[PDB]
Amino acid sequence: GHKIKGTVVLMRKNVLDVNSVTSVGGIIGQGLDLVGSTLDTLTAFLGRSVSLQLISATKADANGKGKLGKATFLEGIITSLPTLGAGQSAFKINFEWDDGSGIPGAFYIKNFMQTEFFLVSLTLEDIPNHGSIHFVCNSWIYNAKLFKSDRIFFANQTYLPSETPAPLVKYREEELHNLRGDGTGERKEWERIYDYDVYNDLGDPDKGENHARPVLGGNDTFPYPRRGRTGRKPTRKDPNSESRSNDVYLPRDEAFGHLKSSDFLTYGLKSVSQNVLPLLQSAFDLNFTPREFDSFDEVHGLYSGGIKLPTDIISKISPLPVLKEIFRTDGEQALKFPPPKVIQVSKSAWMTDEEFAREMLAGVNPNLIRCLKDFPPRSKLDSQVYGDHTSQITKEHLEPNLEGLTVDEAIQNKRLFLLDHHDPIMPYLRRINATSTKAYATRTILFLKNDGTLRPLAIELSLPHPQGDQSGAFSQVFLPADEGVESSIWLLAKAYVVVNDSCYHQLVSHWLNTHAVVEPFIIATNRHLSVVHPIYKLLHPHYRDTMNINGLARLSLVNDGGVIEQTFLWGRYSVEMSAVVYKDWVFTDQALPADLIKRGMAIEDPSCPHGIRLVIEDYPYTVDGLEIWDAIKTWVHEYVFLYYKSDDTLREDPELQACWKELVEVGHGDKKNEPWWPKMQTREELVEACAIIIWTASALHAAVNFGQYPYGGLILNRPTLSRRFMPEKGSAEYEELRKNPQKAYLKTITPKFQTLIDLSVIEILSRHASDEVYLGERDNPNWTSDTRALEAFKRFGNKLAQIENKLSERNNDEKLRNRCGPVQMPYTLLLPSSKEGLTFRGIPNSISI
Ligand SMILES: [Fe+2]
Repeated sequence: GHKIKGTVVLMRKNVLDVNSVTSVGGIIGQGLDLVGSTLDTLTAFLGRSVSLQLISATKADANGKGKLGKATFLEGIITSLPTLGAGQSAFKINFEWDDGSGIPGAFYIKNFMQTEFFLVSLTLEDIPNHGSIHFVCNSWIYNAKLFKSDRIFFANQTYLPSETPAPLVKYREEELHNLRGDGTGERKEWERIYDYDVYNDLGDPDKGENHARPVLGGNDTFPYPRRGRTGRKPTRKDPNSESRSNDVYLPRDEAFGHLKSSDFLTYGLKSVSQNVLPLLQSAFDLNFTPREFDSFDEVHGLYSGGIKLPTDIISKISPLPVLKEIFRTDGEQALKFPPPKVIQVSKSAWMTDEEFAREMLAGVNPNLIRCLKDFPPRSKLDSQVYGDHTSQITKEHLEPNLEGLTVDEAIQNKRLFLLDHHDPIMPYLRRINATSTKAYATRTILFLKNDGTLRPLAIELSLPHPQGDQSGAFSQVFLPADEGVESSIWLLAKAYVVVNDSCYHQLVSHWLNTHAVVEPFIIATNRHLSVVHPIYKLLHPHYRDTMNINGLARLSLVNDGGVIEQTFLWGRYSVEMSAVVYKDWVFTDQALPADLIKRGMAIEDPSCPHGIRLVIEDYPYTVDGLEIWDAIKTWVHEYVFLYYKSDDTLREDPELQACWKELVEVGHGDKKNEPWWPKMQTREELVEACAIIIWTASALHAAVNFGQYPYGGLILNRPTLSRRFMPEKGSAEYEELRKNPQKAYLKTITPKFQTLIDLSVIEILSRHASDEVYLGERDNPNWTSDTRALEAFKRFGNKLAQIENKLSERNNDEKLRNRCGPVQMPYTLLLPSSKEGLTFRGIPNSISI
C-alpha cells in the first residue's frame, strides 16, 4: 500500500451558532483566532467519533461504482497551519491506499459524535506523480444514524455531465436523487431536500377568517414563483393552507452561521417582529409616548436624544442578542436612531422638487420611470374609461417657465417622463380606502430641464368611481407651487405619490423582483446540477443565505399579521397585489439593457459604449449599473465558453436541460407557456440567463435594498402609508393646512408607532454583515482546480476594482448633478466593495438580507 496524508478542516457548532455566539461579537475573524487548543473540546473528535472513507475516481468495482477504501478515523489534532483562520480546527488523518486503487475523487463521512459540526474541507497529499487533491465541503454533518446513505463530497474538479469519471457516474446521480427528496414528508432541520410549493403558508385561517390569505401560485388569478417546500401539516380550517410554525425549514447548508453576533441579521429581524414590536405596541396601548408626531422637529429628535421610553420597556430591549449592537441607548430611557444620510448635510433639502425627481433616477426605487411616448398617458386596465379614456393631464397643464416647447415637441425630443402608479392599486383602492388608510392612484409627469435635471410638472391624484366601477377615473390634478397654501397642497400631493412608490418598491421592486423570483432558481439548481457541474459553481455564490432570509420573510415580514401589512399602503392586500404584478413579469426584460429600452430610457446604438444610447445621460442607477451588467455578462460568457465546445454540447447536457425544464415548468410554472423563455439550445441563451440571475441576486438587489434607510430613514421623505384625503375648499382641515402645515403633513402620513417599526426594520435591511461576500471578485475558498476559470474570475475582479474607481470619479464630477442633488448624497450604491454597517454602498454576491 501507501499512506495518503489527509488534512480535515472543520468548525465546531458553538463557534457558528447564534445561541452560543452571543458572548462573541466585537471585531471577529479573531480572538487568538481559534486554532483549536485551550478551551479545547478537540479531543472529543479523536477516538471513534468521525470516520472518512475515500472513493476512487479511476478504479471501479464489479458493478461500475468507484472502489471504497477503509473507513478511517481522525487520528490527531493539527495545532496550526499557515492558512488556518478563525473558528477553524484541523485534524490529521492518514489513509491506506495503493497504486491499484488509483486516484481518489470523492469521500464519504460519518459523524458518530451527537453534536453536528461544520465541515470545511479535506486536502489529500502524497499521491505518487499527482498533485494535491482538494475537497471544498462547507456543509453541516449531522449524526450518521439520521441519514440512510452517507454524506458524500467530491473533489475540486469540475466535470460536465458526461458525468466524467466512469466509477463516479453513479455517485453523482445518487446524490442528486437524494437532494430531490420524493415530494412527501414533513421536512426536518438536518435534511438537505430541495423541492417546491406554493405560497399557501402566509395566512392563519385557524385564528379566524380575517386571517386567511389567498393561495399565491398554481392559479391564473394570482400566479407566483414557487418557494421551498416545507411540508407541515395543513391547517384545520383549510386543507389547502399550510399550518403556521415558529421554525421554518430550509435545506441545511442554506442557513449560514456567523462567527460574530451582530452578523446574525435575520435573527435580529425575527426579534424585532416577536419581541420588540409587542413591547413597543404595549407602550402605545399605554401612554409614555404621545401616539402622534406634532412637528417635523419631533421627527428629527429621533436621531438626537431619541424617543423616551420607561426603564422596564427599554431594559427588555437593551440585552437582546444582536439588537443591542444595532440599537442605540442613552443610559436607560432613550431608543435612538442613526441619522439617515438624506439629512446629514441639509435637514430640509428632501422637500425640494429637484430631490423628489432625482430619487426617481438615484433613489431607493430608480427603476420605474419611463419615457412618455404618446399623450396624455393611458391605462392598461380593462374597460373603465380612464383606461379606455386615459389620464386627465391636459396639454395646458404643462407650460411653466423653462422652455415653452409644445407638449408634442417635448415628446418628439424625448423630454417628457412618466412615473405611473395608476394601474396596480386601482382595482384594490375601494377596499383600501374602506380601512384606516386613505390613498390615491397617482401619475406624475416630469420634464428634463436644459441643465440635465428633472422636475415634476403635474401630479394626477385619481380615485375610483364616486358612483360605479364602469365610467372610470375621478381625477384631480395638481401643479407645482413655490409659496402659500398651494405649496403645502403640492407637498402633500408629492407625499401621495411617494406613498404609492414606497409600497410598489417594497412589494415588487424588492420582494417580488429579487427575493421571490430568485428562489425557484436555487431550488432547480440544487435538484438538477451536481456540485461538480461548471454551471453549479458559477451560480452557487449568488444564492448565499437567500432561502434563509426568504423563510424568515414568510414567517415575519409578508405574513398575515406581519410587518409589511401593518406598515405599508396596500395593507392586507400587499402580497396578492404583487402576484397581480407578477402577471406582467418577464425574465428577459430583467436584463438591464432590455429594461432600459422597454421603459424608453435608452435606444439601440452601436457607436455607444455599451451598445445603447441614454435618453437622460445623468441617470446614476443606469450609467453605473451598465458597467456592472457588462462586467457580469463578460465574466459569464468567458466562463460558459470555457466549458461548452459547441451548441450541441449544451443540448447534450442532461443536468442543464433538466434544470431548465423544471425551472420553467415548475419553479416559475404559472408562466410555463410564455414564448419568451429562452430555450437552452444555444450557449448565448445560457449566457443571457445566467447573466440575468447574477444581476438580479447581486446588483439589482443591492441597488433596490441598501438605500432604504439612508433615503427612507426619515419617514418624511419616504412615507409608507397615507390616512387622509386631500383637504378641499373651505374645510377645517384646509384651514389647518394654512395655520399648521407640518401637523397636516404628519396626520396624512405613517403614524408614529408604525414609523418606529419601519425604521427598526429598514435599518437592519440596509446593513452589511461583517462577513458579507461581495461581487468585488469574492468567493469563499477555492471552488475549482481549473486554472482557466480562476484566471477568468481574477479578471472579473480586476474589472470590478477598476469600475469602482470610475464610479468614484463620477461622484466628483460637478457637471453630474443627479449623482448628488441638493441633498449632497453621492450615489455609491453600485460601488462593488464595502466595509460593514449602514453603508450606502457594496454589492453582495447574493440576496443575503
Ligand atoms: Fe432584501
